[PDB]
Formats: sequence, C-alpha cells, structure tokens
Amino acid sequence: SVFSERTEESSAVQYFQFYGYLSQQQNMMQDYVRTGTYQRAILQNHTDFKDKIVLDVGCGSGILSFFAAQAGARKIYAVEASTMAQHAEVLVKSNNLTDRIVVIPGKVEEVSLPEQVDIIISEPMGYMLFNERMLESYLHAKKYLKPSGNMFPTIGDVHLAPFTDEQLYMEQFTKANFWYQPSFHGVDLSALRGAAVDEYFRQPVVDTFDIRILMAKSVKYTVNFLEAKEGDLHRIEIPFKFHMLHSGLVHGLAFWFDVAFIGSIMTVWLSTAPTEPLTHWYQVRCLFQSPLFAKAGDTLSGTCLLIANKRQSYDISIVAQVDQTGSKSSNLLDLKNPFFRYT
Amino acid sequence: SVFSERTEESSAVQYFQFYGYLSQQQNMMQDYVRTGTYQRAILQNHTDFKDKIVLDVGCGSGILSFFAAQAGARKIYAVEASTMAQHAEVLVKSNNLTDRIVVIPGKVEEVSLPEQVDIIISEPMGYMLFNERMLESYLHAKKYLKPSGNMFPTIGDVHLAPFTDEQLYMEQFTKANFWYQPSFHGVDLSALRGAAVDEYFRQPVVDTFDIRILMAKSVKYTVNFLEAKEGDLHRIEIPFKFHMLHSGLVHGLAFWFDVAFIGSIMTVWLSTAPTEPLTHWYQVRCLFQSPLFAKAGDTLSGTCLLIANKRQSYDISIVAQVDQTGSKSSNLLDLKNPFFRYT
Amino acid sequence: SVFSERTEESSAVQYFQFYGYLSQQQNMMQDYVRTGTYQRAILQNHTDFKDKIVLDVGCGSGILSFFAAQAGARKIYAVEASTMAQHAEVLVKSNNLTDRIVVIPGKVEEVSLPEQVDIIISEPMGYMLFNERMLESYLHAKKYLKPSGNMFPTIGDVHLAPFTDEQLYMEQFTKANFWYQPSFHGVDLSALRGAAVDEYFRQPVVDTFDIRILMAKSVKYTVNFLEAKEGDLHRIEIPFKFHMLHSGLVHGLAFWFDVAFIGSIMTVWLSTAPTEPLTHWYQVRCLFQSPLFAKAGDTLSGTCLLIANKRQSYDISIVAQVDQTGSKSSNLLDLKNPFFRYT
Amino acid sequence: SVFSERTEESSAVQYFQFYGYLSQQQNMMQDYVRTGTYQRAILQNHTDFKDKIVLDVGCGSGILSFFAAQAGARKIYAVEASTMAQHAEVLVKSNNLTDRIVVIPGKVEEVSLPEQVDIIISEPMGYMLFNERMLESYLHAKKYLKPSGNMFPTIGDVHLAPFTDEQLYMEQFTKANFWYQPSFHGVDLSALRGAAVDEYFRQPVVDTFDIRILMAKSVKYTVNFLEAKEGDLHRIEIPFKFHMLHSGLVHGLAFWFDVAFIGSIMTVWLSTAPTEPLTHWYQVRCLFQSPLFAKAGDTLSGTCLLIANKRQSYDISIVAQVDQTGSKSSNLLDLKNPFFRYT
Ligand SMILES: N=C(N)NCCCN(CC[C@H](N)C(=O)O)C[C@H]1O[C@@H](n2cnc3c(N)ncnc32)[C@H](O)[C@@H]1O
Ligand SMILES: N=C(N)NCCCN(CC[C@H](N)C(=O)O)C[C@H]1O[C@@H](n2cnc3c(N)ncnc32)[C@H](O)[C@@H]1O
Ligand SMILES: N=C(N)NCCCN(CC[C@H](N)C(=O)O)C[C@H]1O[C@@H](n2cnc3c(N)ncnc32)[C@H](O)[C@@H]1O
Ligand SMILES: N=C(N)NCCCN(CC[C@H](N)C(=O)O)C[C@H]1O[C@@H](n2cnc3c(N)ncnc32)[C@H](O)[C@@H]1O
Repeated sequence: SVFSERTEESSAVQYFQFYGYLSQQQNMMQDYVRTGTYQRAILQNHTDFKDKIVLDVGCGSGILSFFAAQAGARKIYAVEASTMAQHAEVLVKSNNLTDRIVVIPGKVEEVSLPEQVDIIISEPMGYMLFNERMLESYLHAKKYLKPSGNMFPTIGDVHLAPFTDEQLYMEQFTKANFWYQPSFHGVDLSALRGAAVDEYFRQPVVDTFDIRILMAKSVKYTVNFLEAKEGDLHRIEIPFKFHMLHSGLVHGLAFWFDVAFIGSIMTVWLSTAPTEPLTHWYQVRCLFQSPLFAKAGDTLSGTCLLIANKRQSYDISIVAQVDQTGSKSSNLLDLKNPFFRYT
Repeated sequence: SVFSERTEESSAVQYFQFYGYLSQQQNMMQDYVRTGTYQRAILQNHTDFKDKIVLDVGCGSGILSFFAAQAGARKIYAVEASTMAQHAEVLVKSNNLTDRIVVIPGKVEEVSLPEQVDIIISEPMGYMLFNERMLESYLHAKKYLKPSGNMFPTIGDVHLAPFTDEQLYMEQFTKANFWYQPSFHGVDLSALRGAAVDEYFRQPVVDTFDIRILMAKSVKYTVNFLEAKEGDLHRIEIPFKFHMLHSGLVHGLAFWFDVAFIGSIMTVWLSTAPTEPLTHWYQVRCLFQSPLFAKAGDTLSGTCLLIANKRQSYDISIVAQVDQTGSKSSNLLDLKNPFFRYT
Repeated sequence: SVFSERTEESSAVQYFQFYGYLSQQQNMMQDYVRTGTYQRAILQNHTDFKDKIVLDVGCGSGILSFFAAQAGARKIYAVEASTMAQHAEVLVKSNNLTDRIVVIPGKVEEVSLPEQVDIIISEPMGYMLFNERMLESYLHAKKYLKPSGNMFPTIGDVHLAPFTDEQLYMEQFTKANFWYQPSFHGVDLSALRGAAVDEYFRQPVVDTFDIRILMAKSVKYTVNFLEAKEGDLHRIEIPFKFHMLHSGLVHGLAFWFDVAFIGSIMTVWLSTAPTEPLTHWYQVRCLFQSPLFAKAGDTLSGTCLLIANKRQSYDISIVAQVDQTGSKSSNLLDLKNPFFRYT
Repeated sequence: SVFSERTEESSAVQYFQFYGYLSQQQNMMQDYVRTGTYQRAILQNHTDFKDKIVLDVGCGSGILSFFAAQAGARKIYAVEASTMAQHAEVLVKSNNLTDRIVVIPGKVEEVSLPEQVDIIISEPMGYMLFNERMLESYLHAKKYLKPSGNMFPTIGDVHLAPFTDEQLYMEQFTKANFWYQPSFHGVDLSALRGAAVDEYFRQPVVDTFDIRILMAKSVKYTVNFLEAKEGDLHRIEIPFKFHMLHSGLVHGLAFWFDVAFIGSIMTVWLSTAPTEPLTHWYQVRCLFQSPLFAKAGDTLSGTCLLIANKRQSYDISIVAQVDQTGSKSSNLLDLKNPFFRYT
C-alpha cells in the first residue's frame, strides 16, 4: 500500500498502538478548542452536510462522524486503522446510528469504500502541522472525493517567526555540561559533551511562550487541501525573509499553525497561535546552534526545508542569515523526537 | 536468535532507539544511589575483578565496565545493542582503557565473545524488577560464564505488600468516568465505560509513597541469577499470604525490589524499597478495580502471575482474596504501559 | 611589633573590626561545647587558678576571664585588641570585678603587663586549628609566663584523614561549568572555565559530614603550647601515611582538631571531630584536583605543608600518592578564603 | 587620587579582592533581570553605540563591553581595578574582539584614557543604590565624556516607604536580648543590653517582602547622572512626607531603586521594586528601635540622611515623626554591615 511503502513497520505499530488507547482519544476529545471548533465548523456549515455522503479519515472514537450526523449527513464512512475502530463501532450502535455511520477498520490507503463522497472530514494535524504524516492519508483519501467535493479542514497555514529566549538556549548547555566533567565516579565523560549538545539541539521544543519573545511578523506557508497531492508533502520548502521589529539575539524559529474550514455558509478557523488559548499542539521551537544578532530593521532570510522520513515525521533543515551582516546559522532537527518542555 | 524469537521487531527497534540517547544515560547516571552502589559493590569486591575476565551485559555508556577496570579487571567485554555502543567506544579511548575494555556492538544473544568470563556484570532490572525482560538476556549470557563464575548482581528479591490509598484510586477512577458521560458534545459515551475502567486500571502506577499506606509486612520472591534459567522467567508465579496489620480498604498491591552483589569480600545490597532513598525505579503499585475490605488479623491470600510477552514485558494477573470472608479480586495489568505519576 | 611585621594592615583592620561586633562575640559565646568546655576546664582545675595571676590573650567579651575569676584567681590581665575591649571593661565593672580583672586594650605583642603570670588562657583556634594565626599571639604571650607556668589550652591536635565524597567533588564542576557555554547573551565564556575550576578547588570546604565518608584512621599532628615557639607555626609540615580501611576513590583530606587543658586535677578535652557534637568550627575538607583510587590495605602517603601568609592565614599544599600504584595528586589551597557550605 | 583620598586602604583592598573572584561574577551574571535588562537597554538603543567610543566603568568580566560591541561600538575602553581585569582580557581575545574592546587595568580615578568618549556605561548600583560609593566613580568618569555625551544608566530613582513587620522586628530584638541575661554561665551581661540593641538595629536588612507590608505610597528621590557631581553624593538628604494608607505600627522604612537608560530610541528601566521580579539587590529595610504608631490618614514626615564614609558606604540617619501626635523616631544605620536575611 501507499501507506506501507512510506512507513517503517516499527513506526506504524507504535503509532497505531498509541491511538488504540481510550485515554489518548480522551486527551484529544478534552482539548475543547479542538473538539468544539470542529463541532462548530461542521454544525454552522450544515448545508455542506445535510443528506450528504461523508468520509471521516482516521475517525478514532468516532466523534467527528457524530458531528457530521448531528449536521444531518445521510451516510458517513468512518475509517480507522487502530483497534479504536472496535470502540467506535460500539458507540455507533449505542448511539443508534448504524443506519448512517459505517465504521471501516483499516488504513484509508488500504480499505475500499462502496461509493464516492461529497466531503472528507479529518483531524490529521500534528506538531508543526506536518508531524505524523497523517496529512498524506487525508490527501490520499481524495480518491474517494467527488469532483467539487469539499475538505474539512480546507487549508492549513504554518507560521514561522524568529524568537529570542536566552534561558531556553542556555538550558541546552546546562544539560549537556553534565558530560563536561573529568571524574564522574572516576570516569572522564568530557569527550561526549559535544555529542550531547548536538542531541539536545536536534530536538524541537514543544511548549508555549509569551508572544513578546517574537522578533518579527510571522511568515506563512499554506497547504490547500483541495489542490495538494500527497507527494507535495514529501519535500516542503519554506523560504523566509523576516523584517526584524526588535533588536537582539535570535535563538531560533517558532512554529504554529492554523486550519480553516471553508464551508458554504462560513469559514471557521482553528488556530494554535501563541496569541490564542492553548491546545494540545502547544507551539514548537527550533533552536539555532549559534544565535544571530539582528537590529530592528535588519532582514533575516533563509529556508526551512522539511524532508519526510519513514518514521512518520520530518527531518528539518533550517538555514538563516542576517542579510546586513552576513552572519549565518544552521540546524538539523528530528521532528520525531521532540522535547516536551511544557509545565 | 533467542532475542528475536521472543521479541516483536517493533518493540525491539523502539527499545534500542530509547537507549541510544545520551539524555537517557544522563538520567540513569545521575541516580546516585544506583551508580554509587554499583561502584561500591564492585570496588569493595575488587578481588572478584582483579586480573579477571569480565562481561558487561548491556553496557550502555560503559560505566560498569569502567568500575570493573578500576577494580583491576584484566579484560572486559562490553556488549551493547544500541547506538550508545559508539559513545562507549569514545569514552574507552578518551579514558585510555583501550587495552582493557572492548566494546562489542550487538545483542548479547547474537554476538560472538572471544573467551569465557569469570564474572558477569549488568543492570538488567526494570520496573517491578522484570520489566524490559532484560533479566533473560542476563541469564542467557551465562553461556559465556566459567563453571565457577559469579554474577553481579547475584540475586534479586521482589517485594509485594497490600496498600490503602483512596486518593490514587479515586484519581484513576475519575479519569475513567469521562466515558460515563451520556452526552459529550451530544454523544453518548457510556457504552465504553467498562472498557475505559479496564484500560486505566490496567496501568501499573510508578511513583513513591509513604510507608504508612502499607497494611502488612511484605512477601518476598527471590530469583537466584547464578541458578535461574531464561525459561524460568517466561512464567513467574508469586503466591502470597499477608497477615493484615491494619484494618481498611486494600486498594492494591505495592511492589519493589532489592538486588544483592554477593562478592568474596562482602555482600552489597541495592534496594528500591520505600523505606530507602528514592531511586529512578521508584516503586510500582497495581490497583484493584474494586478494593477489598479487610480487618487487622485477617489473611489476604492469592497469587501474582507474570506471563512474559513479546513487547519485552509482562501481562500481570493478580488474584487476591480475604480468606475470612471470601472477598476476592482479580485484576489484569499491562506492565509495558505504566502511569508515571511521580512529579 | 611582631604582630605588625607578620600581618598586612588591611587584613588586621578587617580582622579586628570583625571581633568588634557584639553579635560575633555572641556567636562564639553561644557555642555551648566551646564555652561550656572552657568553663569546665577552668573550674574543675581550680587549683591552677585559686589566688593565681592569669593572662587572658584576646579576651573578647571577657568571658574566659570571668571563668578564671569564678575559679578564684587573684588577678587576671585581659588583653584585647578590637573595640570589644571597651565592652569587656563595661562588664568587669558591672560584675564588680575591677579589683581582680584588668582590661588592657591592645595587641598582646604591643601592650605591657605589670608582672609575670602563672597561667595563660586563650581561645586562639581557627578553622583547621591554625587559621587566623592567633596561635602565634598565644605563644608570643609566653614572654609573660613564669617558668613552669601553665597554658590553657596546653596542647592542640590537628587530625587529617582521607575521604570520599563524589557529590562534593562533582559540585565544583557543576559550578564551574557555568563558564562552559559559547553564547551567554552572545558571549563565549568558555575560555574561563579552567580558571573557575581552579578557583573553586583552592577553597577549603567548611561544613560537616557523616563519619562513614572517612577512608582511614586519622593522622595526628600535635602542637605542645608549653614548648612551641611562634616561629614553629610559620611552616607546618604534616607527613602522612594512611592505611586504607575501605576501597574507593579518595577525593581529598578532611581536617579537624582537639585541644586539651592539662590541669593539676584533670585533663579536659575540647574536640571538633566529626564524631562529636558540632561546633562553630565545623570540619574542613581540602579536595584533590584529581581523585585517587585506593584499595583497602593500600597506603596513601604524602605531606600537607601549611605556609603562613600575611593575611593571617596559610597557603596549604597537599601532595599525596597511592604507594601501590604510583598514582599521584596535588592541590594548593587558600585557607583565608574558605567555602562555607554548611546548611 | 580622588579614590584613595575618600577610601581607607583596608576597605579598598577587601573591596577589590571580593570582585576578583569568578564565583562572584557568576552570581551577578546569573541575575537574569539585570543582565537581560542591560542587554536590552544597549541593543535596543544600538544607534547610541554604533561607531561610537565607549567607556565601561568597572567592567568586571566585560559583559557590558561585549553588549556595547554587539551594538556596533567602534572602540570600548573597559576599566577595571580588580584582578578580574585579567579574566576580561582573556574573554576579549577568545571572543575575537581585540580590535574593539581595550581593557585598561586600574581605578577609573587613576588611569589614563586615550581619548574622550561618547557614552559611559556602568553598573555602579549597590544596596540601597548608594552602597559601595561606586556612583562617585561613575560620575568622576565624566571627565572623559564628550560635551554632548550620554550615561547608561542615565538616572537613578531611590524609593522609600514605611512598612509594618512585627516578626522581623521581634527577630532582631530576640537576637539583642541575649545581652539582657544577668547570669550567662554566671556572668551578668545586662550592662551591654543597650549597646547590643544599638548594634543589631544598626544593620539594614537585605531581603524581599510582600508589598502588603507597605503602609504608604513610596517617596522618590532622583539622581540625574548626566548632571550630578561626585561631591553631591557625600551628603544625600531625602526629605519625606508619607500619607499613611493603613493604620498600625511603622517598624521602619523600606528602600529600593530604579535606574533608567534614556537612549535615543527608547528608555529602558531596570527596577528592583518589590512589585517587580527579584534581583540580586533584593530590597533594603531600616528598622526603628521603637516602632511608631500611626493611623490611616496621618502624615509621617522626616528625613533620611546619608553621609558617605571612607569604608565605601554611608552612615544613615533616619528621623521620622507622626505629625499628628509628635511621635518621633531617630535611628542610625551602618549600610556597610547589613543583615542578609534572604534564604
Ligand atoms: N491531534 C493530533 N496530534 N493528531 C491527529 C489526531 C489523532 N486522531 C484523531 C481521531 C478523531 N478523528 C478525532 O478527531 O478525535 C487521528 C486518528 O487517525 C487514525 N489514523 C491515522 N492514520 C490513518 C490511516 N492511514 N488510516 C486510518 N486511520 C488512520 C489514528 O489511529 C488516529 O485514531
Ligand atoms: N534502569 C532501567 N529501568 N532498566 C535497566 C536498563 C539499564 N541499561 C543498562 C545501562 C548500563 N549498565 C549503564 O549503566 O549505562 C540497559 C542497557 O542494556 C542494553 N541492552 C538491553 N538488552 C540488551 C541485549 N539483549 N544485548 C545487548 N544490550 C542490551 C540497552 O540497550 C541499554 O543500553
Ligand atoms: N573561635 C575562633 N574561630 N577564633 C578565636 C576566638 C575569637 N576570640 C575569642 C574571644 C574570647 N576570649 C572568648 O573565648 O570568647 C579571640 C579574640 O582575640 C582577639 N585577638 C586576636 N589577636 C589578638 C592580639 N594579637 N592581641 C589582642 N587580642 C587579640 C580578637 O579580637 C578576638 O576578640
Ligand atoms: N551588583 C552590586 N551590588 N554592585 C555593583 C557592582 C558590580 N560590578 C560591575 C561588574 C561589571 N559591570 C559586570 O557586569 O561584571 C562592579 C565592578 O566595578 C569595579 N570597580 C569598582 N570601582 C572601580 C573603580 N573606581 N575603578 C575601576 N573599577 C572599579 C569592581 O571591581 C567590580 O569589578
């Protein structure tokens, strides 16, 4: 399958075991911004659902499919690859919806649907939008979408902006310098200090922060889910030119994302921006190995290149330079292994 | 290999990926009770190492092999299956011990060792002693042990005792009660209530506690590593009879473990008991879905059965009854998916 | 004067300002082991005091002189160089003792006494016994002592023993590694890391510890105050040969001291040993820059050389080797600048 | 020199010995409010530094001079009288800034600078702003400032307000009551009771506190560093009139300070107020030996007089009265000998 071809089995097993726990489903369901905004996007756009055929890609507990049914959908195909499919089936029956919701256990790349659909609904967003590579499954599902069918969400916006955070930056050395000692119980650990520093800096930092650490207006990269192909997400190149609003040291790039449900009645947005209430996605920061000094009015230019890997994630390459000084920084990060810093 | 035959590939990949990170090594190394106790066991029994051949099973960073080198070992084979093996080699070179510590990358079940050894050293203990199934690798390594050889640690004691903790019980129950709701955003979840309670109560709780929650003297189950065979650990049956010292609700069983390094000069103990300073093993508690009432003087009897699985862990069944009343509790726990409660 | 010649003025000013505070006098007076043992040594040896002429070297508040008066002394000359002399004079008057106690403001090296004395009393001990160099003032005062006069205290014993304390040792690097960072607010501090390590290791550590960290029986260096000359304290060479009782890493030498009041009726001891209740002297530890591995039964030999300086303290040189292995360590410490670690 | 004429040698030696230690630099540098605020003031006013000549008065480790170099300064003269000057030189070389930062060892009152400067930067603030008398050195340095030059910081605000804190009062009184005893080991100490109370209450208390102990809005005394002369700080008279907002016992006056960096781009404030995050300056409280009762609505008036002394500090007299009743308190404090209470 398209799925098995881009995913190492070991990663897939762990991934679907994770989503097999009711507690994980519960954690997502209790993210009120998330769950409530999906319900609102669907119910306030009831004409996109009333007596329509729906596909729910990765339905989990089945919650979005129930929202589609609340909006009057004629038929919803709820596809789910983890053992959560069995629990979803239990809920469709106990909610007296077997006539309208059909749970199909399996990967959307591998199951067959009996007919084409009017609209696809899904919640495929990971950290930095793209983590987990579930957006490719969502795009893949368009083989079942009628011409001029719709997608909920319709678009995804990733935002990037430079930040200053001296304490976050210094924390990496404080941790790595554990290895910078000549007699840990008689052992000189110091030769591994560099490798420890490298390891810490390869981890994107998942947590939130005060918006005043941001040093320029964000740059936006947009995926239009109606138009994009799966293959478009294998290599994501995000150029940037930041016009610095504040003078100081740039320690890295901060990431967040928005999605929009562009319905016939209205467009509804779900935002994970640091200006909005917190979600279980938090925000993500990628540190530079060497911070960059910039003045207000300087421009910081470069590229964030996301390369998909078979562990359902991305290798992140960020290169940046201050155009007025030629001062340059790089970093390579592993989005599969983020550091969860939030407290 | 014996390892691959008992281990799903998905579990193994994740397992060795986890131990390849220097941050994880740092966390273990900074458990001073652990590291310091190992060092004392080895250095205070230096005659068991002096001019001897040593096998370090799962050497990680190499720390135990450095302790063996400090005690005068002639040659140490340091076997390690994760990429940490490469960091160990770096430390062996920077500590000028290339003539004495030989890193052999690979699984101890799969590598070839050049000669038989006088003594095996390892830290194969996981949560509840048996999590990770590394004890089987430790025993498997005895194929390289000379007939009169020694094992450090030499024996392992598992302790179990009944506890009362209404707050922990209610804490888990509260999490499960989410699935009781008849109208979560209009959706009836209640048909999954039973499955949710099962799942939450299937999680052993890893943290520490006040010894005053313990309601009876512990029962001890001993594994002698010099004598035991790998196959002995596929099915571990721990019968118990507690003489209740206090009246109240028994909410479950608490578990901890001790190991002994039985050297020629002295026996050194490493204990994870709640009466001892905390270690990174904490303690483990298995909750009953329904607590048992017992009076002081009653006997609480039954069995804790651990059945090894291919995710390098155990399926635990605990059956316990209050002999005087016939009140019985049966519970199933998945040692692989614990709730890390300590903060 | 002999005093001004061995003491920089800047050090002397600070020193006597310190002892000019009633709060400092109070801190010493409330050390019950100290104050109570002096009172007992004097009162239980009343025949060394009854109708005798006494000199109190550095009388502070006058407390020891009052003890000499309680024991029946005919005349006590209480010499004190700080402004505390004025407060002592206030107490002699308010305690109706002007007929028996004469306060003489000034340095004992500079004042004149009207007659010779039978006994000198003083509390001249600093950290590691010798800090503050007040023992030289005490010895100097013997110009006023009759032949076969006595000294209270009569002898001083400094004890040295090797210790292991991995956490104390590792703490120095944890602190110094603050400087091992390449971008502290944009500044690379790393070039000063070595100097910071050196500075921390030059400080003797003042605090107490568990006696189980000691790795061999102490070696004793004795000053007989009846026999010693001032000049004997300018260069103090303490050879040692420790016979290791435990195997492990030696991180340094621990110091404490005893004094004895050898009276006609009995000898009374004041001990600051780690086996005795704590005093305001605590104990003192000097770290080795490189720890030394020793086995039980090995011998650790070397010298502790104390060289007096004009800041009323000593430059400490410690050189040690494990005779069985030839492994060697040094350190140079500044006793004037100790690190007060006690909590 | 102007420095030696106002400073006892004993005080100066100790003063510069203290600042020669890297551990003390580390403590200051790790005050993140301080370091970060200085860096912001300088970098956000980079046009006040770009291609300019800078004098850093008492540069210590050199950190402010590095901030000036970051902002584009053409040449920075970094003057430092302690041996820290040698560590600064090391950092200037290892940070490749030898062409821009020039360390000049010595007292700013005594060295020769090669040219006049555009801007002076320093951190001359001590406890209560004026402790250490370093502000006079800062002002003295204006002999090198070009006519249109700037000072960073530009102004300093001292705040004082009445407080109530029975527990602190009793804490000090309790320490003094030792000297009340009529029979400490048989000795009557009481004649020194008054002297002891004076001494303890002469100590300003350095720590922080809840703003709810403050009984009136603060009164502000401003020093403009662009305008002030050295001689202005020999005698500092701060009159005050508080409009009491709460009824109760006034136990003393609390002090803190703000400084402003008045740059061409923006003014940046560094505040040590108890309403702001804690700094290593904490706050300072001067206790009355006898608290004053006041009702809400009353006025508390008087003067805080600071007279500079040759131990690089001030003798403080605070006279305060409750205007409605004539209740008056006069107190004397020695700013050089504070009680560091924070833990
Ligand atoms: N919030 C995040 N970070 N990520 C996303 C939210 C998780 N989750 C949401 C559940 C539910 N819709 C809800 O909104 O509540 C996505 C589910 O999609 C399934 N899946 C992933 N690839 C699949 C595939 N190729 N074929 C079938 N199923 C798949 C996973 O097993 C998982 O149950
Ligand atoms: N503390 C816990 N909870 N459990 C205890 C685990 C601690 N850890 C020991 C670390 C070492 N003594 C140190 O101090 O660093 C286990 C190491 O053994 C290796 N290993 C596991 N089976 C292996 C195998 N079959 N063949 C080779 N290597 C193996 C793992 O990769 C890991 O590196
Ligand atoms: N405990 C410690 N660490 N050290 C020692 C205890 C401090 N203190 C004890 C006070 C009192 N006898 C008591 O037992 O309470 C010693 C006093 O000796 C004076 N002095 C020091 N050289 C002096 C000199 N050359 N000439 C005159 N006076 C001198 C100092 O000013 C100080 O007041
Ligand atoms: N924080 C407090 N409580 N007070 C604030 C002090 C902080 N400290 C500033 C440190 C520096 N900016 C840094 O960030 O490191 C004072 C330094 O100024 C020097 N000095 C003092 N008078 C000097 C003089 N007359 N001539 C030359 N040098 C002098 C001292 O030796 C000391 O190095």
